[PDB]
Amino acid sequence: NAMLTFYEYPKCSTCRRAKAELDDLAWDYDAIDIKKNPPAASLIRNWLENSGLELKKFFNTSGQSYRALGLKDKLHQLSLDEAANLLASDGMLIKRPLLVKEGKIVQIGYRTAYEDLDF
Ligand code: NA
Repeated sequence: NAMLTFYEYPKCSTCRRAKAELDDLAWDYDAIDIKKNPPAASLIRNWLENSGLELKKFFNTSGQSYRALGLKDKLHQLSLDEAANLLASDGMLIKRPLLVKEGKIVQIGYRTAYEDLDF
């Protein structure tokens, strides 16, 4: 089982770019469909608590689920247990792609090349 877990979705242009880079680097990874098999709530909670990243960075703010639910108004009210439950309940709510190493979040989205992580 690969040290790297790559969460993606078919209709996701950034995911396709990121996966192409993983292939070019020949890094071992396990690709998981974030809608069919989202990360567990306990795992998401650990990221929310320990990554140092702000809560909103974990949400797919350009997606329908986020808009339809008005999370814009609600996010500042959520506890991290509440947010982890929410995210775990609908993979379409979660920012993608995600790159995870041995259970630890190492990159959300694809603003910078994975090679910079220097694994
Ligand atoms: Na990523």
